[PDB]
Amino acid sequence: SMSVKKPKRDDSKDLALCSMILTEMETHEDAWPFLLPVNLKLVPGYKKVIKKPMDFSTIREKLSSGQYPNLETFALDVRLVFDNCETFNEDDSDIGRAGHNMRKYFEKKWTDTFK
Repeated sequence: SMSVKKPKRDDSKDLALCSMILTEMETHEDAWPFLLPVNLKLVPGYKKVIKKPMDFSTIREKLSSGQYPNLETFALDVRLVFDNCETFNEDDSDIGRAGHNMRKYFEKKWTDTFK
């Protein structure tokens, strides 16, 4: 409340640390379905069904240009990538599997880096 603050968590390395995590996601061999925006002209259904498209290259641009106010908003966009993937792809497809693998990979790095 007013003039009553919890002790100040050092957040000065968050930008760099999210960038490293994103680099490791970019270079994973199962990143391929997630590197670029889904082509909304060429993939029937995508535009209407997926209310908020997200991908690594878009996250990378937002990060680099100061569009994440804090590390939670960054984690929300990463998770959105995988939530979208699950909405549109069967679990038993190459892309469905890729999404489950990448989410697991991301969550571990997140905990190890910040929790």
